[PDB]
Amino acid sequence: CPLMVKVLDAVRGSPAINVAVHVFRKAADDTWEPFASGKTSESGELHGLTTEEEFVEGIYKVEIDTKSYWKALGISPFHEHAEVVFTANDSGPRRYTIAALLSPYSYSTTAVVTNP
Amino acid sequence: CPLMVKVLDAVRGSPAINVAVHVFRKAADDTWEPFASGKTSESGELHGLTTEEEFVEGIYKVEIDTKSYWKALGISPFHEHAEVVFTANDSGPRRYTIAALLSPYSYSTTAVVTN
Amino acid sequence: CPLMVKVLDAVRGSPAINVAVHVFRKAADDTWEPFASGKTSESGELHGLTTEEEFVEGIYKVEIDTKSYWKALGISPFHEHAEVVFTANDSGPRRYTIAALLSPYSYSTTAVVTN
Amino acid sequence: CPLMVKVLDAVRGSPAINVAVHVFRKAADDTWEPFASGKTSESGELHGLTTEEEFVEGIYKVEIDTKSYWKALGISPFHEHAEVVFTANDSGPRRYTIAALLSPYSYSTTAVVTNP
Ligand SMILES: O=S(=O)(O)Oc1cc(O)cc(/C=C/c2ccc(O)cc2)c1
Ligand SMILES: O=S(=O)(O)Oc1cc(O)cc(/C=C/c2ccc(O)cc2)c1
Repeated sequence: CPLMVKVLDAVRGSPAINVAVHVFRKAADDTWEPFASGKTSESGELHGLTTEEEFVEGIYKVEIDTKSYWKALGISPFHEHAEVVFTANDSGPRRYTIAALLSPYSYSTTAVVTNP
Repeated sequence: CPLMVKVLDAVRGSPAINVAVHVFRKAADDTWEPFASGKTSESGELHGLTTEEEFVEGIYKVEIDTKSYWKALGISPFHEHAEVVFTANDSGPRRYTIAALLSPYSYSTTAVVTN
Repeated sequence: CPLMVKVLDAVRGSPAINVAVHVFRKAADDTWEPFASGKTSESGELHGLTTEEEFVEGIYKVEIDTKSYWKALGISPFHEHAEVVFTANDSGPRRYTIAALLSPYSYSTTAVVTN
Repeated sequence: CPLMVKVLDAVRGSPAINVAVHVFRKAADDTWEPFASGKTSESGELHGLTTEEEFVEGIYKVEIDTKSYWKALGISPFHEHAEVVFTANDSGPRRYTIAALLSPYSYSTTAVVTNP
């Protein structure tokens, strides 16, 4: 599992469960091609998005659907989504964890990158 | 001034100076149309992007060119850029400040929406 | 004004208004001596805490009374208060801004140190 | 394990390893009594600080020695340490994860609180 997403809720002090995540990859013609998607589990984690073989070098966008999360909880938030855009695997395969901490009018995202 | 951008540097403990910022508005065909842009000042701020007349309700994207900022400082960063995507609403308060606090592998953004 | 405190609310997307802030200086016996205090203004800021003459090198603690803030808004918070502990140094720039961004179960603090 | 500490480094995009952590508990006479201490592992985690029996109700302070972390890496940071102060177990036993994301002039801390 070379791409994992972890989401926390800063209002409840809990994992952010059932958060939809869509990953895109920049194609040769410079558009955002859909790459993988999923939703966070009861632990606020999303595993199984892709494989080492399919997660080739490229520029990736991880869109975390924060508005859809907050609205399903009946709250009106500020952002449409949190976007995390990065070049991956350009020095060989790595494992990436994208973490996000959510509030209704704010979020903070960090990457943990490890070398198998 | 209905839209301001403030950028801080969490490594140096300073404003983030001369950071390029591009603002886009979502068009009817879901493409991102250029709207306004500039570079942050010595105080890490970018004022004068738009006017109340032009800043109508809709979805906007503020792209902060963090990669160039870190590279100019000789530091290797993670993100291509920081992105802040939000709906402008006339119901709420009138002035939007988008603030971003930058680290090489992490950022933190909030909205301060006031009258 | 060598020391300013700025407090933001990440739930409401606003300055955090009327938040009590207490600043202490570490004494020779390692106790915390009261130094200055106030409440944030309508812009979430607290100015006028000290003077350049009084703000000598040393270790300071800025305590932000976040628990009372959240309770006044009818929200149940995690932390008793937010604490920012740092050394003032004459070598670096002259003006310290301690900023804090508050959520019920989380905060984010940075220092903006300028001339 | 009812009290766990997780620390990340926002400069390196990695766990913050070998970070010293000291936990204190407010005593009846209102001073900070030493309660437990340890240091983060290669995964940036600190387990085994206390037990369910010993982690009674009280006000706790988790001091994360960020200055000692940054200086051991040869960098001069702003804060002395990050302090996380909270009432614990006042509605019965809970499990607490205190997470912190570190930069030289900034940090962000969050709590994840779960009910066994
Ligand atoms: O830089 S200043 O001295 O102007 O002080 C300010 C003024 C201001 O509007 C905002 C801020 C800080 C915002 C901020 C944003 C995200 C975080 O995770 C933490 C803090 C600091
Ligand atoms: O507390 S947990 O059990 O969720 O453990 C984890 C695991 C993990 O990959 C990340 C985190 C915290 C990340 C985090 C991210 C951004 C912030 O501004 C503050 C904290 C916490």
